[PDB]
Amino acid sequence: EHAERLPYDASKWEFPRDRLKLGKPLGRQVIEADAFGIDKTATCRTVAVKMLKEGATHSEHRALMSELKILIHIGHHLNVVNLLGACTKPGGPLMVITEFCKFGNLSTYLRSKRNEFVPYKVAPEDLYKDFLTLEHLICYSFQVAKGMEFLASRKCIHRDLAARNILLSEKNVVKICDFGLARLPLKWMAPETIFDRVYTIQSDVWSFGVLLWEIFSLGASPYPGVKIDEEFCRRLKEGTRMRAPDYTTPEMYQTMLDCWHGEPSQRPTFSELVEHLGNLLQANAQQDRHHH
Ligand SMILES: COc1cc(Nc2ncnc(-c3cccnc3Nc3ccccc3)n2)cc(OC)c1OC
Repeated sequence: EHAERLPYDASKWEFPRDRLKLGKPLGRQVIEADAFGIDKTATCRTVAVKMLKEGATHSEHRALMSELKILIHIGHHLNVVNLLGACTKPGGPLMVITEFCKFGNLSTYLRSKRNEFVPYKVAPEDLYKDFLTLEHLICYSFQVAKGMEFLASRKCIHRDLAARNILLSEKNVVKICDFGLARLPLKWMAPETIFDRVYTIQSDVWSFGVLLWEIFSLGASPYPGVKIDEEFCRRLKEGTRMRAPDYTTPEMYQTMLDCWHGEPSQRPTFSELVEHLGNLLQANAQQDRHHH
């Protein structure tokens, strides 16, 4: 522990405070902001900033610094919300700067497309402008799997993998968020975790399965109308699983069931999920041949 005390390479991460223009809050305290020359992708770009509340306790200060160090340790990957810089030197508050995902969380976004989805578009395709398709959904799944494969390879156990924690950027790029931290979460927890309290990469795979259900239900709430009590936990341990979501393919539902294997060691690995989802994305394209 005590990650906040790890060596910090200022030459690589320190960012000038006045090269940052704070904007409106995104949550709490995360703030949207404009950065000037933080990377070689453009002169100006929007970013997300986690700022240490003023009058914060020493403990809270250590927590935020620890988060920064953990982000640095983990490293970069296209499918995770990446660290861009930090303001740690005297003269102002501690700030951690990350990439900004313009479209918010995936669950909310998918729910907004309930009446704007078709498995495959048909010509004239303009009748389905901006609609989601099976390709989009499988692609989102594929991306998160790749992001988790990377996190798992860095020995990072997410613990709260859910659609609400997947953010959408431009060009349908999705990123996993809240992975370097210090309602009804039980609906995403593996049986061993509910009863034994220990999180592992394998319990993250179980959560990934629920996330897939969320994606192919277009943002629906897991276990529709079910009371999440002891009876639920008991039935889950016994083998009860959700039925297929409305927009799933047969292969995707089986993959959901595979991720929900009662035995942790029998669930697929994220690397296996990456290979499989990639294969399904490729096979789905083979179904859309009007323009071949
Ligand atoms: C549509 O507008 C929204 C945009 C975002 N984007 C975003 N982009 C980057 N990082 C975070 C982010 C959000 C919450 C917590 N952390 C982060 N990123 C972060 C991680 C580590 C260190 C600092 C920031 N969020 C999130 C929203 O809500 C989820 C949201 O709806 C209001």
